[PDB]
Amino acid sequence: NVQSRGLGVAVRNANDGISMAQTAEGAMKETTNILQRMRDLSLQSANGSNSKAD
Amino acid sequence: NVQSRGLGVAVRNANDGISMAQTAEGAMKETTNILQRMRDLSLQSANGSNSKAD
Repeated sequence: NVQSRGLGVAVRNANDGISMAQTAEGAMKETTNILQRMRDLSLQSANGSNSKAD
Repeated sequence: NVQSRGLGVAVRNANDGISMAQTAEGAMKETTNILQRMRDLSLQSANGSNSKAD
């Protein structure tokens, strides 16, 4: 009975861990997409055609 | 006759001993009922998921 109840809260605890992991993974994509945008536009700026104002 | 009456109060005697045995047992099941509740929520609070306020 102790083990059965302990497992009942154990799956709850791992559900909390899986929820925290995916919520950090949600902010993971927002960061990765922003980083990709900087890299893409850095190549755009690296071209010598545009002037300093651009 | 002495033995017969002595046994008669002896059945009453051991029945009283039985009665206090079950009264203690009645508080026994409730005592372990709280202890199981303590242990289960201690498992719940052992995660890093909850903060200090929880």
